[PDB]
Amino acid sequence: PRYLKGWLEDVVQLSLRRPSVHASRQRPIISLNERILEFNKRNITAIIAYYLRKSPERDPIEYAKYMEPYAVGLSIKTEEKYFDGSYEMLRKIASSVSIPILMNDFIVKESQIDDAYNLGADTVLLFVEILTERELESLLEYARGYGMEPLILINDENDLDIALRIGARFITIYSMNFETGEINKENQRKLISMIPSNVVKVPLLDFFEPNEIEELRKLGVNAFMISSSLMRNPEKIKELIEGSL
Repeated sequence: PRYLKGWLEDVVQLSLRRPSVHASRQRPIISLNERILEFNKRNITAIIAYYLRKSPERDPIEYAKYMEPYAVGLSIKTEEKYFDGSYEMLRKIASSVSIPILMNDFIVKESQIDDAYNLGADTVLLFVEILTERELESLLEYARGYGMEPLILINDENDLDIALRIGARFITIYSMNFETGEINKENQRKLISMIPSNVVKVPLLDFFEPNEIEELRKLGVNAFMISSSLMRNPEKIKELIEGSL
């Protein structure tokens, strides 16, 4: 990992000691970025439901089964200490729903990508701010070796410069204060506009005005990863993806 301080250094050093699981994958890779592109072809709004067991609360299996008919995919956060995630939580979800599952964690070694594949996840999140440029490229290639196109978390211009240099094709835009969780919506749109046409772009939204969705659509975002709004009111995803009777 790169030099880090604060809780980011703590999760990263914790993640380096994450033991690998001895599970065997029981279903194929269901590509997340390809399903998003299939949604785009049919102009279906693609929403990744971003799930946390806790945050510094919904049942993980019930939340996943509720989102299955609506979400383009699920983001499951498997970090244990700060987010109450677990690998067994991911395995149960992956074998219970039929939509793509993204393992969201602080991935700092190859065995974590081995775990995601073995547990049934369809892709992983790679986090630019915790990795060196060479590390991120190596983990990107390793994830691709499994058939996974990882989602690259960028938070500022420097992160994007690194992501594009190593050939990222699937990028999520946080623009988040990692100490508070607050998202700068203005800097988020700005980074989105700097991303070339051949990259699948996914802004992260905790809360949002429905007007902000249409504005992001104008910038050419392929999907939306939505966290706290859907945790508080899961039924709000229906308004995003379908009309009413």
